[PDB]
Amino acid sequence: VNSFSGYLKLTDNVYIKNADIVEEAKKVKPTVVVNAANVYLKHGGGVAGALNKATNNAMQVESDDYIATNGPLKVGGSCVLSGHNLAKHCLHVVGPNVNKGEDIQLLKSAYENFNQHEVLLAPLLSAGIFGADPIHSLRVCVDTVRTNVYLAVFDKNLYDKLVSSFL
Ligand SMILES: OC[C@H](O)[C@H]1CCCN1c1ncnc2[nH]ccc12
Ligand SMILES: [Cl-]
Repeated sequence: VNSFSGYLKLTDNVYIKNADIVEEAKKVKPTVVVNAANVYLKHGGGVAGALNKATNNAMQVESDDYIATNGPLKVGGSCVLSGHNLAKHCLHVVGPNVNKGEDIQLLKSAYENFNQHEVLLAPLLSAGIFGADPIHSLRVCVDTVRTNVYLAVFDKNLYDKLVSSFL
């Protein structure tokens, strides 16, 4: 039993809700919140910009030190950093950005990072300003993640389209 509330159950391990991931993290304080990161951990917009803003830019300061030490992530890769005031940890995961011409096949590799964590609050990878089809992202999530994932979806038309179309 966990403290996530109001989610629709899609499968044995995947749950979905129309929600703002920032406000959800602040309420639940999950062990792991997933960020929709880029390889430079430059948290400008989308989920990343919103999470970072909620940390008063502490996420960005920590991220800049991470990059200075380790260099950029790989597309499809991840790193674990602090969750600041939002969660114990933040798993920064890089899905392919179709608006950069990156390979959508890397979306499965990106979701594989979730399997290293028993429970996660997450967005749909490569959706929104990353330019992939969210219905596709949900399908890859369900077919790749085996740990317990609570998916937040900010928009309502999306969310309703994702639910109604789920196979
Ligand atoms: O709503 C659309 C999608 O879900 C993803 C892609 C674009 C933003 N977005 C978010 N999901 C969840 N929480 C969020 N907070 C702020 C943004 C956000
Ligand atoms: Cl985004």
